[PDB]
Amino acid sequence: LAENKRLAEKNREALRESGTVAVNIMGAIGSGKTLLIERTIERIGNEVKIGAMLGDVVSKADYERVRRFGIKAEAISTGKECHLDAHMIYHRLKKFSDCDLLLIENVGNLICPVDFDLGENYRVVMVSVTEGDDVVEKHPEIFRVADLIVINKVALAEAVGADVEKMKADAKLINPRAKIIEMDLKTGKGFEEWIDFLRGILN
Amino acid sequence: DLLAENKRLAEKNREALRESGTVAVNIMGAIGSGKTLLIERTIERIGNEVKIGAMLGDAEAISTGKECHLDAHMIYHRLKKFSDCDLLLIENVGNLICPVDFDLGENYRVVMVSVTEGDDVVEKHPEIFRVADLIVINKVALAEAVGADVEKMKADAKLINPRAKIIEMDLKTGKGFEEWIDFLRG
Ligand SMILES: [Cl-]
Repeated sequence: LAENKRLAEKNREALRESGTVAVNIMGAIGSGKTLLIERTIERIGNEVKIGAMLGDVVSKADYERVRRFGIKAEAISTGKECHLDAHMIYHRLKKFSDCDLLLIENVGNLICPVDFDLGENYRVVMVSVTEGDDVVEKHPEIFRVADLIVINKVALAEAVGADVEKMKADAKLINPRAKIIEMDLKTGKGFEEWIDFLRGILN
Repeated sequence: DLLAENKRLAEKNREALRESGTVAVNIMGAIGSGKTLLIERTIERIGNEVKIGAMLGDAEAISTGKECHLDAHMIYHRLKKFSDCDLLLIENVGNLICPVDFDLGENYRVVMVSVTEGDDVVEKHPEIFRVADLIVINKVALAEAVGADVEKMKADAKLINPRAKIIEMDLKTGKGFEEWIDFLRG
């Protein structure tokens, strides 16, 4: 962790020098990190210069979709690690020095990323209701580090037997300071709130 | 899933171990929990009655490379060397988080925690303490001199992991070090 902390500080300073705001977006595979990133690019990509670093394996169609908006994007090679670390992006940040907002998609995992500072400005932790409504209480460590917690695909809550209000309450008990958004991209629920949070951090 | 390959090598590991009669122990705990010391004093005690192989994530050292945990693949390469061992003692990285997801193919899981890590270390790390078969609270004799509520640690562990066995241990006094043997023995 010592070498990570060192590179993490360098990533943070470099991000400060360029005025780029970086968001470490964590969550299990299927939590919907990629779609949220695309939808974001689609909504404010014209007003705001966005970079994307994708640390989950992304399909070809999704790579086309993100790159289609002329947005700078790239797969992060994570090799054998169950999480990103400051070293993985240390040499990549320069290519993104011209972005106002750098969206960093972490590995699909709710455990390993806890202890790794990437040098980011904000941490988001995404969870889908399809993961079970005890997923927050099962993973206190990761939910504690979040500045914003996204409970996702809520319009499927009933269908899957998941209790959204319990997920919200467990999140708040574990992390009293974090903003919490209940989100369903299909129905647009929570999206404006998400965008508003991004505008807040860029201004 | 992303652990698909780890699961594959874990089964393969779980086979080689069984067919060789070798029993493996995943030993987890913080960077100072005292895993190395327990292993030494384990070999010093019953290292004459049974053959003990040792792999250090922190007898041979395992290079974890860029990872924060051991994975089944690191074990798999070196398993042949220990096919003629009664007991295999695997010392995982000094880390209470990463090792949670990673089956190594082992028979038993132990998590060691020093009282010098705080009396809420247990409650802060439910995920790992939940996979333990045995939990070792170590250096207990320093609990008072450091202001750590040992009874709290236990309650937290029992809440999170009822079926797990718990031992209070201090090697400066060989406290609990004997029931640790009673455990291995079985
Ligand atoms: Cl790793």
